[PDB]
This record gives sequence, C-alpha cells and structure tokens, in this order.
Amino acid sequence: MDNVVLIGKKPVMNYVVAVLTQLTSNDEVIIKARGKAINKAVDVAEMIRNRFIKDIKIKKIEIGTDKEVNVSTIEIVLAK
Repeated sequence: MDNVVLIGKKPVMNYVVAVLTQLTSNDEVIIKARGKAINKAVDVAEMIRNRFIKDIKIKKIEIGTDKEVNVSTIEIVLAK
C-alpha cells in the first residue's frame, strides 16, 4: 500500500487515525483533499503536528485544480 490519505466527508478524527496508521509504516504521509474538504485536511495535519507527533515536519504543500467543473485541491506531505 502507498502512503496517501484521501480526506473526504468522514469526521476529522477518522482521518487523524488514518494518518497515524500510515505513519506507523512510513516516515512520510501524503494528505490529499478537494473543495470543502481542504479545510479538514489542514485541520488533520495541524492536529498531528500539535498533539500527536510534535516533531513532525511539513515537507511540502501544493495546491491545484481537479475535474465539467473545476475543484480546488491541496496535497500536504507530512514527514518525520
């Protein structure tokens, strides 16, 4: 399995646990989200950083647009 966590409609805590799960086998985890879930992706990354793995570093943040309608995307890479 890869190291990506797709942030969608589930409650923030579910993704916080999914990110912790990925961080058990990887030193890097990629959080991706689109549209209104972008703010939840940031909440998730901030929670990991603030409360669980305080030494965690944000290796990369990239924004873009996906698809007859455009939708904003964010990708946040967390690294130990």
